[PDB]
Amino acid sequence: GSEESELYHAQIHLYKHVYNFVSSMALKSAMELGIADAIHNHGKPMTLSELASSLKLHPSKVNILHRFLRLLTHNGFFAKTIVKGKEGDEEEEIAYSLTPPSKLLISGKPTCLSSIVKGALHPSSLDMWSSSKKWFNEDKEQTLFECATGESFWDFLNKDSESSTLSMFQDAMASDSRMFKLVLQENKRVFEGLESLVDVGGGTGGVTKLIHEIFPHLKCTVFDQPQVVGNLTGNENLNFVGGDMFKSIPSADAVLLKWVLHDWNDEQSLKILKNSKEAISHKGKDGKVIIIDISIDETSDDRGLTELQLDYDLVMLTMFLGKERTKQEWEKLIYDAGFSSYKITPISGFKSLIEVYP
Amino acid sequence: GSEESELYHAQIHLYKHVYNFVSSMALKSAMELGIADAIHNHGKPMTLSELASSLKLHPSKVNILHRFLRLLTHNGFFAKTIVKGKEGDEEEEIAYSLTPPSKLLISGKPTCLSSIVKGALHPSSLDMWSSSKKWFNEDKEQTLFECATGESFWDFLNKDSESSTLSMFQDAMASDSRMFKLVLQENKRVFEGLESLVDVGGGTGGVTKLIHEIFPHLKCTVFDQPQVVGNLTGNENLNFVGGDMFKSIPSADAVLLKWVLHDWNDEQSLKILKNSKEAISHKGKDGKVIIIDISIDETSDDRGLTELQLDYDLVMLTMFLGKERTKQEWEKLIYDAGFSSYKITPISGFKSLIEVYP
Ligand SMILES: Nc1ncnc2c1ncn2[C@@H]1O[C@H](CSCC[C@H](N)C(=O)O)[C@@H](O)[C@H]1O
Ligand SMILES: Nc1ncnc2c1ncn2[C@@H]1O[C@H](CSCC[C@H](N)C(=O)O)[C@@H](O)[C@H]1O
Ligand SMILES: O=C1c2ccc(O)cc2O[C@H](O)[C@H]1c1ccc(O)cc1
Ligand SMILES: O=C1c2ccc(O)cc2O[C@H](O)[C@H]1c1ccc(O)cc1
Repeated sequence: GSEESELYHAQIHLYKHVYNFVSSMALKSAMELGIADAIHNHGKPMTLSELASSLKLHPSKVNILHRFLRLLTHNGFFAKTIVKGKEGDEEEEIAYSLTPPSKLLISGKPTCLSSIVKGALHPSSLDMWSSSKKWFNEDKEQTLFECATGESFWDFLNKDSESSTLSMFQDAMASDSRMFKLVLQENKRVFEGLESLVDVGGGTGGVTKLIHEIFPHLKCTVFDQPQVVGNLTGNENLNFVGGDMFKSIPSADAVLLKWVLHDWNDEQSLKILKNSKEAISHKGKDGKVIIIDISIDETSDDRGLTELQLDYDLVMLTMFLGKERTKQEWEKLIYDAGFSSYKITPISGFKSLIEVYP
Repeated sequence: GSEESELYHAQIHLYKHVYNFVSSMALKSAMELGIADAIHNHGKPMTLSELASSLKLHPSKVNILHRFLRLLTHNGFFAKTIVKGKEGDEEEEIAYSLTPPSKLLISGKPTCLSSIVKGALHPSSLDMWSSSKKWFNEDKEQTLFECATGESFWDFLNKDSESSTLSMFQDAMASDSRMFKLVLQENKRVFEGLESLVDVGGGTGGVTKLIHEIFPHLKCTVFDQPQVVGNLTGNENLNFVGGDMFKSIPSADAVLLKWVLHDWNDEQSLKILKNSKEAISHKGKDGKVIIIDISIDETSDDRGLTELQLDYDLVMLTMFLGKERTKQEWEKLIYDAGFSSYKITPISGFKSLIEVYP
């Protein structure tokens, strides 16, 4: 009946999702335009003309800059303000100021995420979607990227004709790992009362080095495969140890599992977690395991956060056929391991730091 | 100080925008997968397996279907439910049901928008974004599509090697104009008390035909250029008249300006509006002008709607260098024309029907 009526808010819901990609493209444009850097360097609200002047735009592109700015401002990446104006011409003009979100676009700052936005929205990241239909209906098990190009993402980046793309990718990854320092500074409480720590899968020690920049007195042990640690000797508080995390992990007050469980199924992840609990048993109820990975909480009140996490989960699937765990999956893993409780702390926009206790 | 601290919710805001495109790709996948049609045809909640069965997916793609479904469900395009299960195997399974938004994906229904979602998210609509940086920094005034391909969007669609793309585009346009019928049925109040109506730029009469399907007694006059109307004769309530809307418009109780002012600057739009007021003067304070176009209300409480409108405005700019007016621009136009008041009614998700009064 009147149900057939009301072209509902169903139509508006449908359309908002159809055109959501635009918000991503507008943001991408803001970083490639270097708007944040221009405003930051001006050290004061910038006018449309001043900004157009700083970007050395052709007069015909000014109105395009304006359109992108209006949308970005509405989306909270810039704040509009009012300024007077020099000379006897003109009258009253609007100026633009950065906001916390856009300040993350200021290059040369430990907080700059420009490289990640550039790569996550590079043609090599997005063009494959045109092969989505063919991807669902084929008999071949492969990533969406492989279905669209015929080669894995990694092989693509390592082609001579993709030299710059690979460097773009490694810039983003290096920038991402760098953000871990911010995580440490922002959650000192987590490592504060520790005397020792073992960085599992710590490789050559890059992560423990950041850890030391914040906690120079913490005794850290970089645990990894015999071939990775090999020679590497340390200092008073730096230690390198080789072994197999599936058999055992060096004892310490805390065990760090940074982006480790991510690459393992439940069976393998449980064994690591169990060896982790055993590596801290000596410390009793004072020991702890620190997991740094993504946790998708569907029952979360922040629908937007969960959506972003799920979005990112869909990228992992299409690009690598990878996966991220939900809060539940984590809980099942944590308790199956024998731990008593746990606490999740949101970090880096949508990642999670999990404190697990015996 | 501690301001430097807090990697704020700035990071989460930044990332939510980076990955917004995923929601658009997931929706696109839902339509190409024909999920809505499969559920609709089943006439009852469908299980993951049943749905995988209906789509004839290779067993390895089932888990991919599941991942897309989880995200789409979170985004409100499907609703999760619980069903029992036949035979002695199994236990308890989740089923999926459509929601108002996904029902707009059921093909063969006057409400189907599948074709629009397909085109708006086709490679020909999205791939050009890789040329955005070059587009801002060049000296040539052209659309982003022209900058990326070297040819206008229209010329592209009319190439022999793009035969199917053009038909895809015309399917969406035909589907869009068809939705106008829903607008009429949903806003009878607007045309109810009218005796006569003049459809300006009505072409060969396609719009007046839909109008008659709902108001068979309304005397309609299809006004357009002499060459367009030409021969065309009508009936008792159908009338064809040729002329120049910039010089004058046939008198009637109401003047319909459906997607007309959109293609004209303020100077030309004002003249049309003035001729429109004169075409209804005879009816006095009872006459009205009906404008069907987009109106972007920045001060609107529905931030999401404005964003969508701005998003769509950015597509018009990149694809055609076109533009949409804001509520203010409309008000300035309406009053400069001499009208007393106006009312805006939201239609088709993000469009607007404007009632203007003398
Ligand atoms: N059996 C095993 N025991 C210990 N480390 C192992 C292992 N098998 C693989 N690895 C290690 O797994 C590591 C994954 S890299 C994980 C990321 C890292 N913690 C960071 O912060 O960047 C590699 O360094 C690899 O050498
Ligand atoms: N001076 C003029 N007077 C009347 N119509 C004109 C005109 N110049 C152009 N047009 C008409 O402008 C129309 C734009 S098409 C507008 C869309 C139409 N009302 C719909 O509902 O689809 C064309 O049909 C064209 O013939
Ligand atoms: O940061 C990311 C990213 C950065 C640059 C690039 O060119 C592609 C990308 O893909 C994703 O968008 C994302 C990513 C995250 C983790 C990972 O291991 C791989 C990619
Ligand atoms: O519906 C639209 C659309 C449909 C199919 C297609 O292949 C491209 C498109 O571009 C936009 O996404 C949108 C549009 C709207 C009005 C218009 O005049 C042109 C395009």
